[PDB]
Amino acid sequence: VWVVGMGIVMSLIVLAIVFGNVLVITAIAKFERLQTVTNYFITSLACADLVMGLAVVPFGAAHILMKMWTFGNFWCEFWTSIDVLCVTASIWTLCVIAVDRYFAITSPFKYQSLLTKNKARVIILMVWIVSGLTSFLPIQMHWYRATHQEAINCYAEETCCDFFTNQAYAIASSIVSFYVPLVIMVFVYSRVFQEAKRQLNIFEMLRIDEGLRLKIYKDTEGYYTIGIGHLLTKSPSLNAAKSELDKAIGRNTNGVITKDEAEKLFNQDVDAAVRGILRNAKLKPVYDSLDAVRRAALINMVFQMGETGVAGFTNSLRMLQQKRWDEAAVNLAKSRWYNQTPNRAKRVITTFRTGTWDAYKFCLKEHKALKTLGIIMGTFTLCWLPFFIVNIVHVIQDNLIRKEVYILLNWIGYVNSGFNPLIYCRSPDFRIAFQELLCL
Ligand SMILES: CC(C)CCC[C@@H](C)[C@H]1CC[C@H]2[C@@H]3CC=C4C[C@@H](O)CC[C@]4(C)[C@H]3CC[C@]12C
Ligand SMILES: C=CCc1ccccc1OC[C@@H](O)CNC(C)C
Repeated sequence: VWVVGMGIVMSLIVLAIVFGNVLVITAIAKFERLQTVTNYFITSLACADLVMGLAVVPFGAAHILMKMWTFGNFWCEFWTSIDVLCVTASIWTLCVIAVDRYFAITSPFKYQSLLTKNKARVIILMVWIVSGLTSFLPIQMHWYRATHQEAINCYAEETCCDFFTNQAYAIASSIVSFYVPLVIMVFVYSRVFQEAKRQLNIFEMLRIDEGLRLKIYKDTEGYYTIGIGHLLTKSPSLNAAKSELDKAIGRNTNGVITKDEAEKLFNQDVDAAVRGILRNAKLKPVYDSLDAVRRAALINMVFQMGETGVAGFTNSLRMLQQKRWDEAAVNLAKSRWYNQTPNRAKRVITTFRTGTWDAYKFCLKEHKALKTLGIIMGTFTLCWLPFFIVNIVHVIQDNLIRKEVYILLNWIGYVNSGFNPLIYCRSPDFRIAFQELLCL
């Protein structure tokens, strides 16, 4: 009766992997906005999962339920070679993603890959050619084969497909195929998360706090705004707001502006906020006493409220100058501004308290993209590392291997081929593609 329940659960795992990855591949294959360098590697990853879901996981399920191998010794060696290829290719692709994200964040381009689609295609094809060679040749040439009697009996028997390996292979294949790219991926992507946080500036901080709209909108007070929190007029007239817009840009806008035009106004307003601080006798000394991070928090306040407005916080500024952060924070919380925009205020106040970008952590869309890619990496590790740790331990220790524990932990890694599509539901671009392909 256990076999029935086990059979259903296993069928749904197969179905969840297949449609899940087919959906992801179809989304990148058809939607123009999703044909990026990062998404080409995501396709390489989704292919390995689809291959795992169609050629590995179904035959694995059959081996458990029938308690025997009914496909012969040739498909057994081939099946094992494909499985290892899928794991090796999946982790090497995740390592490439990490290295590519590093080179991007360390470049002036910041979020765009330095690789071209042609180069990325070659990188992907080289990963599969190398992973194919490292995974098929030691299995086909029988370099993996153990010398103990129980293994030889399993090799000769056409109804035995128990992955018996010699200690050397179980160490060599594990290091080259998994541990080496994992160590590099974890070490490199921790630096990408570091650079994203360290390279956070006032412009990024304000694009988070104010947002971006190329259409005229009303703020909390009700004043007409455009771009990144650029107030057009205090007048309650759309024509009055459109006139000030046409005058500022220097063309017939009709209430709509370009991304290039939005950045133009933004660089002007930020520049005006910094200029205003230096001409203000009450803000200029506070600006000098502050560090790089806390200067942005003061520029942020002058951007939102204005030179005169911020200069009104005589008590708060005094303690910012005296470097008494926690004390300044209470007086900043005890204000009209904190009540008006509490989410934005809390962030700026935390910046003044901590002196770090911790409040603006993964708030930018480009930063959320790094988090999404970081989740994909982290899950793969949590799913495969227990199998690989218990694998390398039962090589040195020799005992406590079991079949029950080995297959179970291998299936923890198998279930991962169905998780990646669910994690892509974080990206709005993928979400928009999925609902279109599913007609919702
Ligand atoms: C089991 C073995 C024999 C089959 C392996 C499947 C191979 C053919 C698949 C898996 C991953 C695939 C790649 C995934 C990513 C891309 C990006 C896309 O923009 C062009 C094609 C390209 C470069 C694919 C080519 C074919 C590919 C290398
Ligand atoms: C020899 C250790 C296992 C191994 C090493 C390197 C790369 C992949 C590896 O194995 C992944 C497993 O999914 C294999 N599963 C068997 C075929 C049931």
